Amino acid sequence: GDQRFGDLVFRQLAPNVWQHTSYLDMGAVASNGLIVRDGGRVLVVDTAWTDDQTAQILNWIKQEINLPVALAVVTHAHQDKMGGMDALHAAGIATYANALSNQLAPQEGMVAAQHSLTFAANGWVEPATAPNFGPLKVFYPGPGHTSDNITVGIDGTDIAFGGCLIKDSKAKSLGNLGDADTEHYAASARAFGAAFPKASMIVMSHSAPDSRAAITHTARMADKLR
Ligand SMILES: [Au+]
Ligand SMILES: [Au+]
Ligand SMILES: [Au+]
Repeated sequence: GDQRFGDLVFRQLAPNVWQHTSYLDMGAVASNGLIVRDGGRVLVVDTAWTDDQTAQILNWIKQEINLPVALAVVTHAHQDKMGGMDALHAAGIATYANALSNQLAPQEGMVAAQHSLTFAANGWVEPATAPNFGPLKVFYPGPGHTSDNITVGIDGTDIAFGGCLIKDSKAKSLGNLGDADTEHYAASARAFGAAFPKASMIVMSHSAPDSRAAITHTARMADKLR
């Protein structure tokens, strides 16, 4: 079910949803994002690690979907999620991130997105800051992998994207905690689960999609950090 296109891998998850995967030698580390077809347009969640890889995402979209990319949202200011911002801006694609991601971007070595999302006290995106997001339902679960990490449900499907906050249920660790909030991580993981309570396919940055057990297993590992 995987399609190789250049050095990237694309996998269809639902009629209008694909997972994009790019690799960086750190051996090679995979990072996943999403592509969503919404009527006559395409929406992207996360860049690839690099500008060149992100340009290949746009090329794959042109070939396999052939609809314009209306916007991209990136889920925190680290290289695996935001390293390819320049390719999006070069193509004239409107980009969105948590306001905090944009504020942190220079210190993290990332190019800021063009637009900033803000959030209610319950974590839901303020809709005026998510214009024409279509099926993308953005939720800020609280600090976890980073203080700025956001998550995205795909309305009309069984899919929710946890980004780097959620690890699969076979994970032995919580990955890179160098920028993490170890106090609040567990509650943030549980908040993601409660925000998308009917999602059955959990997509994440560094594992293949998993069931909801990924959320609970992650939260229970994060319980041990306190
Ligand atoms: Au990260
Ligand atoms: Au950092
Ligand atoms: Au990551």
